[PDB]
Amino acid sequence: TFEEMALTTFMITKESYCKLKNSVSDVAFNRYLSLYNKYRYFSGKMDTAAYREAACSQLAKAMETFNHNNGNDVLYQPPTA
Amino acid sequence: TFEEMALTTFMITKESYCKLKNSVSDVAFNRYLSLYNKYRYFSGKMDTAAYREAACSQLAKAMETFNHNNGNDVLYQPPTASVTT
Repeated sequence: TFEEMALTTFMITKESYCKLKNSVSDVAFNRYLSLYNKYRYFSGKMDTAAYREAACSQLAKAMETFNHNNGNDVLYQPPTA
Repeated sequence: TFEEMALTTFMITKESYCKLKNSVSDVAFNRYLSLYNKYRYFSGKMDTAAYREAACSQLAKAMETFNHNNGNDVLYQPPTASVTT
């Protein structure tokens, strides 16, 4: 699933981007995207439940960039493990 | 392009399906798909514009099947023709 992929390190390619997009509703994707700044600039501790959601944001953001900002592949790594 | 790919033989996979769906507007895709029967049971000779459109409907159909039906990596074969000079 998307939440699960968000926690692993892998390459975002046209193929993997695709499967990830198809695995999450567009509504969920945009909500994750909208939480990016909150986690990119999070002060303090992150309970796992928060880290899971922070990872989804990170992934949604990485996907947005791949798609809306270029034509090239990029390695994805979960937030500060 | 989508039109060009419909005239080639290749495997419809999750990745190829993807590049294909992204290369055509949803509207044009549904249009091609709607013409599948017209060309599938077409009686007679066609000009090149019609042949190209027939190939597109065939590709649109193979993609619909891949996505909505089973979703098993399948080979896409453009339509063959008995050409008359």
